[PDB]
Amino acid sequence: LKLLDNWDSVTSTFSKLREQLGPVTQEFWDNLEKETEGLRQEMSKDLEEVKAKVQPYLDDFQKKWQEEMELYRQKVEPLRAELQEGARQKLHELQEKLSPLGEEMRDRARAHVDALRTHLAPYSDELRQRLAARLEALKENGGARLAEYHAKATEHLSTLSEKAKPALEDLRQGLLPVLESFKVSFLSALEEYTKKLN
Amino acid sequence: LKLLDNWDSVTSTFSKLREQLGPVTQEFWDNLEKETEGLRQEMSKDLEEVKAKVQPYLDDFQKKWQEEMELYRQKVEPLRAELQEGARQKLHELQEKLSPLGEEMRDRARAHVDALRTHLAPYSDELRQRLAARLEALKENGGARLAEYHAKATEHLSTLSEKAKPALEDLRQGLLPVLESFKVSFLSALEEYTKKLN
Ligand SMILES: CCCCCCCC/C=C\CCCCCCCC(=O)OC[C@H](COP(=O)(O)OCC[N+](C)(C)C)OC(=O)CCCCCCC/C=C\CCCCCCCC
Ligand SMILES: CCCCCCCC/C=C\CCCCCCCC(=O)OC[C@H](COP(=O)(O)OCC[N+](C)(C)C)OC(=O)CCCCCCC/C=C\CCCCCCCC
Ligand SMILES: CCCCCCCC/C=C\CCCCCCCC(=O)OC[C@H](COP(=O)(O)OCC[N+](C)(C)C)OC(=O)CCCCCCC/C=C\CCCCCCCC
Ligand SMILES: CCCCCCCC/C=C\CCCCCCCC(=O)OC[C@H](COP(=O)(O)OCC[N+](C)(C)C)OC(=O)CCCCCCC/C=C\CCCCCCCC
Ligand SMILES: CCCCCCCC/C=C\CCCCCCCC(=O)OC[C@H](COP(=O)(O)OCC[N+](C)(C)C)OC(=O)CCCCCCC/C=C\CCCCCCCC
Ligand SMILES: CCCCCCCC/C=C\CCCCCCCC(=O)OC[C@H](COP(=O)(O)OCC[N+](C)(C)C)OC(=O)CCCCCCC/C=C\CCCCCCCC
Ligand SMILES: CCCCCCCC/C=C\CCCCCCCC(=O)OC[C@H](COP(=O)(O)OCC[N+](C)(C)C)OC(=O)CCCCCCC/C=C\CCCCCCCC
Ligand SMILES: CCCCCCCC/C=C\CCCCCCCC(=O)OC[C@H](COP(=O)(O)OCC[N+](C)(C)C)OC(=O)CCCCCCC/C=C\CCCCCCCC
Ligand SMILES: CCCCCCCC/C=C\CCCCCCCC(=O)OC[C@H](COP(=O)(O)OCC[N+](C)(C)C)OC(=O)CCCCCCC/C=C\CCCCCCCC
Ligand SMILES: CCCCCCCC/C=C\CCCCCCCC(=O)OC[C@H](COP(=O)(O)OC[C@H](N)C(=O)O)OC(=O)CCCCCCC/C=C\CCCCCCCC
Ligand SMILES: CCCCCCCC/C=C\CCCCCCCC(=O)OC[C@H](COP(=O)(O)OC[C@H](N)C(=O)O)OC(=O)CCCCCCC/C=C\CCCCCCCC
Repeated sequence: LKLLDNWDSVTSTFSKLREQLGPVTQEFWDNLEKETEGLRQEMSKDLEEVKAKVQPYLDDFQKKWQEEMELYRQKVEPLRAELQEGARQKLHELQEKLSPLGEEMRDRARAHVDALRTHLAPYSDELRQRLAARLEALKENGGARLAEYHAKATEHLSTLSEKAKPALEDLRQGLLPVLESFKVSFLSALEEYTKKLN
Repeated sequence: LKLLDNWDSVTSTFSKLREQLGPVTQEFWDNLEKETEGLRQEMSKDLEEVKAKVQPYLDDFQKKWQEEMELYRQKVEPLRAELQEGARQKLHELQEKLSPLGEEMRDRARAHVDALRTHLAPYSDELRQRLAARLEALKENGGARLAEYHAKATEHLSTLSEKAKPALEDLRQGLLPVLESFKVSFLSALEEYTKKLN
């Protein structure tokens, strides 16, 4: 009944709060209408003064922008022309290097790679010998390792049998009384929770 | 009470592990003997070849580095002067723009700033007129609201205390027997818990 009892107190509070909400909304709206009224009168200024002023305000910037664009247009031509001349010369000068020095670089790269290719020829072959040498060792040693690993695995399993059979059996035999004790304790606990919490 | 039994079986499994460790380490060391020597057989011809691999490779690389470095002096060096001259030209080009157009842009800024002096400044003063009215409304409406908030505070405090008295009274009234009831359940719970967790 505690929940329903306190529920009444909440409901009565809500009732009186709702009774207050009326005057509150009335006063709030009444005052809001005043604030909005001031803003309504302000509208004939904040929006109207700026509407009349928006003409010369935008006009000033607009005309200046026109001049700025005109000035930019009168300069964009010679500027682009100079940049064009500069680019032409600078790029032509660059091409004067990208061609001969470029080809020379390619020719040098030929010898660079050719020497590398020539060096890598016996290198790769000797690397094959290295691989074969390592492979032989790793194969012979690997075969021994596999055999050893197998023996180890066998013995590991042999000793694991002691855990799979004796240890497991012994543990299971010890778990049985544990489960029995657990079941009792669980039953007791279940009853406790049902007696005091239900 | 079967902790000793459980530990006993675990001790035996540890003993079996020790029984393994003996031969296992012995053969593992014999394995390592093959692995170390095997790796040494691979590493001997490896390191001995490294001398006859890194040296000639470094030689070829040094020659390549020397060639590349020479090419830098036959490319990067002259191009540095060309790029520097090109930069000097571009700088001149830029200076012949940053100066005249700079003064132009600076004058444009003056035109905009002076405009703002007749745009923002006066508008700010006109804004003061609006702010005066806005703040006036906020002061008037706020003053009325302040009184309303005060009255609402009393109307809220009266209702709060109106509920507080019977609420606290009933709460304490119900808390008394509820606490006693809780004591009974708490006691009976703990008393039985001690019997279960004995
Ligand atoms: C149907 C539904 C029913 C629901 C239940 C209804 C019944 C509820 C039952 C009781 C209600 C009252 C509970 C108790 C209120 C205690 C108020 C209080 O005054 O208690 C103060 C004490 C700390 O005393 P002191 O400082 O003087 O100690 C030191 C003093 N000297 C310095 C001498 C060192 O503290 C405490 O008792 C409380 C423990 C410490 C609190 C530390 C401050 C925690 C603040 C916020 C926690 C926010 C958690 C959630 C965050 C969400 C984030 C998203
Ligand atoms: C439909 C249902 C809607 C919801 C209904 C909710 C009903 C809630 C009913 C009851 C409130 C329950 C929660 C009460 C929480 C505590 C309130 C309080 O009583 O905390 C007072 C403390 C006094 O501190 P002390 O130093 O004396 O002791 C310090 C002691 N120690 C060590 C342990 C910190 O305050 C402090 O500790 C430090 C902070 C003090 C701040 C004071 C600020 C005063 C000015 C402006 C704040 C206005 C906030 C208005 C919030 C809305 C109100 C309607
Ligand atoms: C010192 C203390 C003294 C006493 C103070 C008392 C203050 C009382 C004030 C308000 C009482 C509120 C009572 C609410 C009762 C429960 C209403 C309700 O139905 O709870 C459940 C609903 C629906 O579930 P949910 O959405 O919560 O969860 C959705 C979870 N999902 C995401 C799964 C689906 O909740 C909803 O519908 C969403 C509800 C959102 C409510 C927002 C806050 C409304 C309060 C005021 C509105 C503004 C008033 C002023 C306006 C000024 C304008 C200029
Ligand atoms: C709080 C801290 C961050 C503040 C960030 C903002 C700071 C600046 C102040 C305000 C900026 C507000 C920006 C967001 C505006 C609302 C955007 C929106 O998404 O709103 C959605 C809602 C709900 O509908 P929806 O989501 O589907 O919106 C699209 C469909 N739709 C037509 C029917 C609304 O929209 C609605 O509820 C109804 C919307 C009706 C809008 C009427 C606009 C009339 C235009 C001018 C009126 C006269 C102005 C005179 C000068 C006044 C100067 C102060
Ligand atoms: C200490 C070792 C046990 C000692 C007692 C038992 C000894 C038993 C006999 C010999 C011991 C052998 C130990 C090594 C066994 C390696 C087995 C193995 O095959 O290895 C490789 C596998 C690889 O994956 P896969 O088998 O799926 O094959 C691939 C499957 N395909 C195709 C999806 C992706 O490994 C895996 O699988 C996942 C392996 C995850 C192992 C987690 C071990 C966590 C143990 C301790 C953590 C904390 C260490 C630090 C403690 C500090 C205390 C102060
Ligand atoms: C001392 C100790 C012992 C020795 C240790 C070192 C041993 C080294 C032995 C071998 C290392 C081999 C490394 C490379 C392996 C992959 C070889 C390969 O199969 O490569 C194929 C590419 C195919 O190109 P593609 O024109 O047919 O495809 C054109 C595709 N589409 C249509 C976009 C443009 O061959 C190409 O790209 C080449 C043409 C493109 C070149 C791009 C720039 C390369 C930068 C510098 C030159 C480096 C030269 C030396 C090798 C550097 C390898 C990073
Ligand atoms: C023996 C050792 C000799 C070393 C010689 C070094 C200097 C070599 C000079 C010239 C010849 C070698 C040039 C090597 C670099 C360019 C290689 C190249 O031809 O690449 C071509 C690719 C083409 O891509 P795509 O757009 O056609 O396809 C995009 C879409 N997809 C992925 C799927 C294809 O990429 C591109 O063309 C974009 C290339 C952008 C420029 C890259 C320049 C890289 C060169 C040096 C950078 C070094 C940085 C060092 C930082 C650490 C310093 C301590
Ligand atoms: C690709 C190959 C290109 C080769 C040619 C490259 C040419 C350009 C290379 C370098 C030019 C300088 C780059 C910046 C170096 C900053 C160094 C530094 O350590 O500077 C610290 C100052 C500390 O100032 P403070 O107030 O503590 O002390 C009072 C002022 N003090 C420092 C000088 C006593 O830092 C400050 O002053 C912060 C304010 C700095 C204002 C600088 C205004 C310069 C004039 C116009 C602005 C231009 C902006 C361009 C933006 C990028 C456009 C693409
Ligand atoms: C409908 C409701 C109407 C108004 C009801 C007012 C009474 C409310 C009644 C009970 C409590 C309401 C809820 C109060 C919540 C308090 C939370 C709090 O915990 O507050 C204290 C903590 C202290 O933090 P601290 O000491 O570690 O740091 C201090 C940093 N430092 C020095 C800037 C001082 O504040 C902080 O944590 C950081 C934030 C501190 C904010 C302080 C704001 C002070 C502003 C005005 C004070 C007005 C006092 C008179 C009010 C009369 C109302 C009628
Ligand atoms: C960590 C990664 C950094 C990446 C940087 C990328 C941009 C590099 C920019 C320009 C090119 C490099 C320009 C390097 C200019 C170096 C100028 C210079 O004096 O550097 C001095 C440092 C000294 O290091 P220390 O550790 O000895 O001392 C540090 C000192 N105490 C401190 O307070 O830090 O050593 C160094 O900084 C580097 C020493 C290099 C030695 C070999 C120099 C060899 C010279 C040329 C190389 C030719 C290669 C040709 C072949 C190319 C491939 C084909
Ligand atoms: C009347 C009860 C009726 C039944 C009730 C059943 C439900 C009970 C549920 C809750 C009630 C208890 C609620 C207890 C709440 C405890 C809250 C608490 O104290 O938090 C702090 C403690 C602090 O421990 P400590 O001081 O050791 O650690 C300090 C820390 N190292 C440091 O640097 O300062 O944290 C710890 O102690 C954690 C480690 C503890 C180690 C020792 C743990 C010791 C545990 C048992 C002791 C041995 C029992 C042997 C068997 C007895 C029965 C046969």
